[PDB]
Amino acid sequence: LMVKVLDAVRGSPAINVAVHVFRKLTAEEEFVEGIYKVEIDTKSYWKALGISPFHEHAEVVFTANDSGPRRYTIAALLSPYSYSTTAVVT
Amino acid sequence: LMVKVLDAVRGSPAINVAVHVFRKLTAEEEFVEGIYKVEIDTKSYWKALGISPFHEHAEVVFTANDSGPRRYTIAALLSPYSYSTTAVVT
Amino acid sequence: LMVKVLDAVRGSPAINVAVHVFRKLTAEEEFVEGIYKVEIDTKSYWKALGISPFHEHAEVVFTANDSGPRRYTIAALLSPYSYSTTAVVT
Amino acid sequence: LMVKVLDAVRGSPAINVAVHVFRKLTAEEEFVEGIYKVEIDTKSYWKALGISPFHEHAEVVFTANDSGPRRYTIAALLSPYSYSTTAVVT
Amino acid sequence: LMVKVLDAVRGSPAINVAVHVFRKLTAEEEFVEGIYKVEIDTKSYWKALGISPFHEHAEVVFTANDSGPRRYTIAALLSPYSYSTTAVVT
Repeated sequence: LMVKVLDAVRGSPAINVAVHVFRKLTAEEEFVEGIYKVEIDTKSYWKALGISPFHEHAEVVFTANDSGPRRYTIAALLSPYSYSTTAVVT
Repeated sequence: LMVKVLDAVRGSPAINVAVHVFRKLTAEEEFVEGIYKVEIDTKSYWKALGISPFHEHAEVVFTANDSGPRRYTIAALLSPYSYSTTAVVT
Repeated sequence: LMVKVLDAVRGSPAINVAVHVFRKLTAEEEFVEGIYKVEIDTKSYWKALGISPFHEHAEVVFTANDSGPRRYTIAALLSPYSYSTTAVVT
Repeated sequence: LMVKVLDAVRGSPAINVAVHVFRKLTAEEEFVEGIYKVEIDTKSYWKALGISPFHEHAEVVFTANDSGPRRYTIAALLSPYSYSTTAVVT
Repeated sequence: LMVKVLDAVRGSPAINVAVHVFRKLTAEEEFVEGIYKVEIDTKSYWKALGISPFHEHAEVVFTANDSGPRRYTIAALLSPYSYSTTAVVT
């Protein structure tokens, strides 16, 4: 087994390399979850409350609101660049 | 078994390389979930509440609202570029 | 078994390479889920509530609303480019 | 087993290398979660409350609001660059 | 087993190298969680309250608000650069 990546270079590259090599309630086992992962504005209200929640005679009022002036500005995401010009002007 | 990627280079590339090589309630096993993953504005309200929730005589009022001025601006996502010009002007 | 990708280069390419090589309630096993995945504005209200939810005599009122001024602007998504011009003007 | 990455260089690259090599209520086992991970504005209200919460005769009022002027500005995220110009002007 | 990364260099690179090599209520075991991890503005209200919270006759009023003028400005995140110019002007 042999893996050769990017053996010879002559210049000014802009690279983003990832190599994985392998040989051989909520449960997880033997995994790889996040590589080069990007999250923006992620929400999660309830999760895995319990084995027996609100079992008998429960009065529940769940109310969720998401509003308001938000703003996101990104010029280059997971994007290598070379010999170029990247700008944000406001 | 042999894998050769991008052996020789002469210049200024802009690259995004990923290599995977293999030989051989909620449950997961032996997996790869997120590589180069991007998430924007992800919501999830209830998930995996429990084994016996609200089992007997439950009065529930679930209300969800999503409003409001939001804004997202992206100039290059997962897009390498070379010898170019990328700009955002407001 | 042999795999050759992009052996020789002379210039300034813009590339996005992925290589997978293999030899050999909710359940998952032996899989690859997300590579180069992009999600925007994903919602999910209820999921995998439980083994016996609301089993007897349940009064439920589920109400969901999604409104509001939202905006998304993207100039290049999963699109490498070279010797070019990419811009967003507002 | 042999892995060769970026053996020879002559210039001024901008690189982002990751190499993984392997040989062989909420539970986790034998995993790799976050490499090069980026999170912005992540929220989570309730999680893993307990084995038997609100078991009998519970009156609950859950209210969640998210508003307000927020702002995020990023010029290059997970994007190596070379021989270029990156700027943010306000 | 052999791993060779970046054997020879002649110039002024800007690199970000990570190498992992392996041979062989809430619970965790035998894992690697955060490498090169970045978090900005992360919130979490309740988590792992207890084995039997609010077991009998509980009156609960949960209210959460997030507002206010916040601002974040970043010029280069996880992005090595060389022979270039990175600036933020306000």
